[PDB]
Amino acid sequence: RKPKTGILMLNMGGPETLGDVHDFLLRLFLDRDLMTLPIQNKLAPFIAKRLTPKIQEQYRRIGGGSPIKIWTSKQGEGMVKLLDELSPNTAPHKYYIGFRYVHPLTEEAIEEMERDGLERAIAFTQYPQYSCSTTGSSLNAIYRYYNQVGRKPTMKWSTIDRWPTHHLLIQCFADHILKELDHFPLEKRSEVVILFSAHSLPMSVVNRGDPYPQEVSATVQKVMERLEYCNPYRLVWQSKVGPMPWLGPQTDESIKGLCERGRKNILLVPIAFTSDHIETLYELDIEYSQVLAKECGVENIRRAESLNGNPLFSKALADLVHSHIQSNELCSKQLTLSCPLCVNPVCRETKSFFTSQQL
Amino acid sequence: RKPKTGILMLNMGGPETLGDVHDFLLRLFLDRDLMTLPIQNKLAPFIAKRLTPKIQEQYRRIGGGSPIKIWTSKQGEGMVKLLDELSPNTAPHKYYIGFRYVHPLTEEAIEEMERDGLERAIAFTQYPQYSCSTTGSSLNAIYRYYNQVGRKPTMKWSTIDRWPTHHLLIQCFADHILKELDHFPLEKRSEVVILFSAHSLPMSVVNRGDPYPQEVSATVQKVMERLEYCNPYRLVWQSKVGPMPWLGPQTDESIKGLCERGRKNILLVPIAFTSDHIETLYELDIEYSQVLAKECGVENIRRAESLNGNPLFSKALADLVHSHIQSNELCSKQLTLSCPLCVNPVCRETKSFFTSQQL
Ligand SMILES: C[C@H](CCC(=O)O)[C@H]1CC[C@H]2[C@@H]3[C@H](O)C[C@@H]4C[C@H](O)CC[C@]4(C)[C@H]3C[C@H](O)[C@]12C
Ligand SMILES: C[C@H](CCC(=O)O)[C@H]1CC[C@H]2[C@@H]3[C@H](O)C[C@@H]4C[C@H](O)CC[C@]4(C)[C@H]3C[C@H](O)[C@]12C
Ligand SMILES: C[C@H](CCC(=O)O)[C@H]1CC[C@H]2[C@@H]3[C@H](O)C[C@@H]4C[C@H](O)CC[C@]4(C)[C@H]3C[C@H](O)[C@]12C
Ligand SMILES: C[C@H](CCC(=O)O)[C@H]1CC[C@H]2[C@@H]3[C@H](O)C[C@@H]4C[C@H](O)CC[C@]4(C)[C@H]3C[C@H](O)[C@]12C
Ligand SMILES: C[C@H](CCC(=O)O)[C@H]1CC[C@H]2[C@@H]3[C@H](O)C[C@@H]4C[C@H](O)CC[C@]4(C)[C@H]3C[C@H](O)[C@]12C
Ligand SMILES: C[C@H](CCC(=O)O)[C@H]1CC[C@H]2[C@@H]3[C@H](O)C[C@@H]4C[C@H](O)CC[C@]4(C)[C@H]3C[C@H](O)[C@]12C
Ligand code: FES
Ligand code: FES
Ligand SMILES: [Cl-]
Ligand SMILES: [Cl-]
Repeated sequence: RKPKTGILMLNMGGPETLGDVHDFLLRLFLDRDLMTLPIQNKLAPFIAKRLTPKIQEQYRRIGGGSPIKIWTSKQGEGMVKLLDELSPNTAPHKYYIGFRYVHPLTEEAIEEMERDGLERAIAFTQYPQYSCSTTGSSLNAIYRYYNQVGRKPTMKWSTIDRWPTHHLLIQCFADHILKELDHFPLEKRSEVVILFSAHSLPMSVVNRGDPYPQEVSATVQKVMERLEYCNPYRLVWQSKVGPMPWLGPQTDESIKGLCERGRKNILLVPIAFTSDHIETLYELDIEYSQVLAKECGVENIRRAESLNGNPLFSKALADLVHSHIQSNELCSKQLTLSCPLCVNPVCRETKSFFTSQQL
Repeated sequence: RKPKTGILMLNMGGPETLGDVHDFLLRLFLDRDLMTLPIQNKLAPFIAKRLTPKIQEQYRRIGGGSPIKIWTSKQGEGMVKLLDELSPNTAPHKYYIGFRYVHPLTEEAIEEMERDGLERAIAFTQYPQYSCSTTGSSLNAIYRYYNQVGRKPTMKWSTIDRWPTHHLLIQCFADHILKELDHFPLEKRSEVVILFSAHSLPMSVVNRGDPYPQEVSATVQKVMERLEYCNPYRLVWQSKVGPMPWLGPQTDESIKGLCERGRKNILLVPIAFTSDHIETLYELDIEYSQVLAKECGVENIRRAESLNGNPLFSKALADLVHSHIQSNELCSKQLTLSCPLCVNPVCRETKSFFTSQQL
């Protein structure tokens, strides 16, 4: 049975091995839609080379590479198995991985999808909360692919561009939080502070209208609602780099602040990504929770398990796709509104690519 | 019959008449918890007099004063009537207004509550979303009052310190949004962009861990969920003053950005306050209308009606108080966690004041 419906799982991706680091960075610094640099074609290769050593070291510290593809594949496999039973009218389903800066690239995935002669293609972002710098960037790649190939799609496209409050996603987070709370000494469980952590954004991006912060906040509220506000919490942000202003509080400074104020039992909850990656395995676990935590004299700091291979998460993915198919929606209503201060002409073209699709 | 349960409605307040402006500003600039100024006792009076003319002019433009007390009283009376019926066991109920910078001052209300010989006192903030600079400030006033007079409370205290997603509050916002959408030309309704607007915060405050942005974001999500995402939206922020960085996007810059990009049908929705005040009647209705207008001409820009005297809102207030009474809660779990980077000694003392109250 030839594939009928293709589910393109979009994510930035991460280098699988240390040798993949350089090209990962090179592709990223060459993404004119992601950032604008003077003589970019000359500086991109240079910046990539200068950052490679330190980044390779970070990946070495976590085993030698990113586990994103392994987790994405497991989730994709599980999603497809469920879909073939859930939606027989659109079966057989096939998942395709479309990483923005590593193989398989978004472009390579689309090429394969077209070759397979699919009837429908669904751009399914793996970021539950929409940022023009994450999901937007991947959707732009799809639009740009067809414009560069000078050909129109031979498949009918649509996108699941965000899903910050899907009930099963919320259930997965709540479940993982409860199981991690069970790992704290019973006597300290009620005193545990939950720090939801998500990749930060530069204020220049937040200030133009990026919908990310508000959606991440929505995910946090739903999770706490399901947990019946059992513990106190704060939503903080990690991964800031450079001297420019970014959205705070910073996760590292918040952990230190809490410890210095007597709150030494902390549960970190990555709330904007669904698998382990450099942000959790290195930044939170090693950079912070090993150098900071100790130096601050904390009692117990743990991190909720990433969704990774949780079967319930695969069900969440399948239900999202199933509902999307049955609704006949081309994209979210939110995608039809670009940032009030957007200055990137590709955003409007990408939005139109999806809203104009033949049904 | 003598009152048994007192509900202290907390809000910053606004000057009732132009003559009240000076002292309004004076009390605000003297509040060392809200801000630290060099030789504050000398500069506070000066800055107050310096800004009085400009602020008086703003109020003159909206009729001569703030309507906050009138709306609060109307809401309070409606709330009490419902409470006497909902909770006979805690009746009679009596509402008291406790404004932070204008009469009746928080301190004056507490004095009256104690004179009335109440058995129970509930600090009910009128800000659905918690900010250490709004609700926190009001709660500090209560703690400091008893620290000032030098004597323990003669009433049993508790607080409803936040309620960002109360189901009836959400219904009120949704109802008001739908009623305003019905005022747009039918052919442009679907084109209408919803801009939720809330008072901004300096980034220095956001970065220390203020819970406000995340809670406002939660309110927005719940409202859009009830509206079934009928229109696209963005949460933006207003009222920034000074040269320092504040949380954006700014509401005015967003309206201008939208208009310049073709979205000339906008619905403004004040989402962090429940009555009309300077922010809606002057800033949104007048200032923005005059600042824009030219060149980039808007087609239709309307503002959803503030909750004000909506009887459903009164029901929301009573439901909140009733549920609070039934649960025996002293405060939200969130209040038990101060900002990770809080540097104000009073915050912890205020928290303890409420968590330690005798039942
Ligand atoms: C000017 C540009 C900022 C783009 C903008 O937001 O306006 C910044 C971003 C990346 C910067 C470069 C990177 O930080 C890499 C180099 C760092 C060296 O210390 C200076 C040259 C160096 C080659 C930088 C030149 C310049 O400051 C760049 C190119
Ligand atoms: C800040 C930006 C998202 C918002 C924006 O579009 O500006 C994000 C998207 C991808 C991120 C980059 C990638 O994660 C690759 C690098 C990871 C390193 O740990 C920091 C630098 C690094 C080069 C990151 C800088 C910055 O955090 C990026 C560029
Ligand atoms: C840290 C890295 C330079 C590597 C190094 O020289 O050590 C620089 C190079 C390109 C920079 C990015 C680009 O200038 C694009 C963005 C510019 C914004 O003002 C800040 C975030 C922003 C996303 C920058 C983050 C960071 O300063 C980067 C990623
Ligand atoms: C130094 C202090 C900032 C303290 C803080 O971070 O809150 C700032 C806040 C308000 C400022 C004052 C107000 O802007 C009023 C005056 C404005 C004049 O241009 C200078 C003196 C003037 C009297 C200012 C002195 C100084 O810049 C102040 C006092
Ligand atoms: C920024 C601050 C809230 C966060 C904080 O604590 O810094 C808020 C609380 C009360 C606000 C002030 C009050 O609304 C009174 C004044 C209103 C005027 O329109 C602007 C200046 C004005 C003097 C405001 C400045 C600023 O927006 C304040 C001081
Ligand atoms: C606008 C007003 C008066 C300026 C002047 O008339 O010269 C000034 C005086 C006190 C200032 C505030 C105080 O300095 C306290 C805060 C300091 C933060 O860095 C910005 C917001 C902040 C809340 C300030 C907002 C604004 O600059 C204020 C409210
Ligand atoms: S930057 Fe957000 S739509 Fe373009
Ligand atoms: S400033 Fe937020 S608790 Fe003190
Ligand atoms: Cl990674
Ligand atoms: Cl007012």
